[PDB]
Amino acid sequence: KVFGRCELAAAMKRHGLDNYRGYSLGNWVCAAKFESNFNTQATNRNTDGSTDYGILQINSRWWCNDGRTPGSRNLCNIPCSALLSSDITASVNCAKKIVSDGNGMNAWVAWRNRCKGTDVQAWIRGCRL
Ligand SMILES: [Cl-]
Ligand SMILES: [Mn+2]
Ligand SMILES: [Mn+2]
Repeated sequence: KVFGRCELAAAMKRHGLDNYRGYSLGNWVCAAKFESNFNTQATNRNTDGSTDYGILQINSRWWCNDGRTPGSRNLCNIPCSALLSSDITASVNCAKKIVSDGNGMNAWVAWRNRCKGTDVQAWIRGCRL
């Protein structure tokens, strides 16, 4: 599923991401925009042989099992394919673990490089929330 901006904002709010670990909703929308272009089916292979999955591009070395990443830790205890669903619940639940891991949202390279320090409230402007 390719989400609209306000549609995703609303879904992320329903799932408890607004101000989760101090990160306002706009941060999460911005991260999703630049990680996946709001597409739940996005996948991208990394140089280390791992793959990133879904709307928040969650990595198979640490967080999910894709059956082809040796030494995967699977810390979210899910198949990576579950992160490609039109229902964002699994992605959100796993993202909550990731952002709690010590480095906050810096775990998402696109967030650090494209969202951090910007007017992230713009990403939810105009939305009925
Ligand atoms: Cl933080
Ligand atoms: Mn990425
Ligand atoms: Mn990545």
